[PDB]
Amino acid sequence: MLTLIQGKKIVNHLRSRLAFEYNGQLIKILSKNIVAVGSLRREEKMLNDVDLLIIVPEKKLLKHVLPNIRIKGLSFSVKVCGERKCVLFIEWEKKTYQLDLFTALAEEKPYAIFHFTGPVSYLIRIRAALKKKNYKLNQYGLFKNQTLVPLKITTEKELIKELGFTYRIPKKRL
Ligand SMILES: Nc1nc2c(ncn2[C@H]2C[C@H](O)[C@@H](COP(=O)(O)OP(=O)(O)OP(=O)(O)O)O2)c(=O)[nH]1
Repeated sequence: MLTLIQGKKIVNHLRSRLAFEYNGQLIKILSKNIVAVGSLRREEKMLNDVDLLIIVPEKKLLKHVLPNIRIKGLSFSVKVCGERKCVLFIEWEKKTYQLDLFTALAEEKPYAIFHFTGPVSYLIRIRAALKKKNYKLNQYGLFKNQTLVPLKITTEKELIKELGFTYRIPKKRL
């Protein structure tokens, strides 16, 4: 559906034109809080939908995006996915596209990004490996023998290094 260029230009527009309403007050939202994730990050020729990870330093402000969310001069629709995932649709220039958005906290920054960074297969492999190491990775933190422990990283590299693994390129899978 979307191409590398399309994704780049639409995301750029999307991020600089996003605004949500909280308590009747309009709060504009840029890429400062939202990071484009998908094949776009993997540097792919063509992808289906553009996904956007919205990382907020406050649980409140994060949930404040839900009451009202809009775009400047654009056609959209609001859908939900699972328990923490969200799905939106956007149309412009007589064209229609799919926009997936996930709500995450500033602490769930490295984890979320690592997840959308390359292929799910790699993640599953890591999750299974940690399971053998008696560790459990989750969107909220790392579980050491049922004991939840927070993260001391912010980078994917730092995350893999902290987890005890190596970082490979998603472009060539795993
Ligand atoms: N597609 C999708 N992605 C999710 C989900 N949960 C985590 N992710 C992971 C799976 C993929 O490895 C990675 C990329 O997800 P995206 O939703 O951003 O879409 P992307 O553009 O990468 O794939 P696409 O071109 O939209 O089909 O994110 C999910 O339930 N569905």
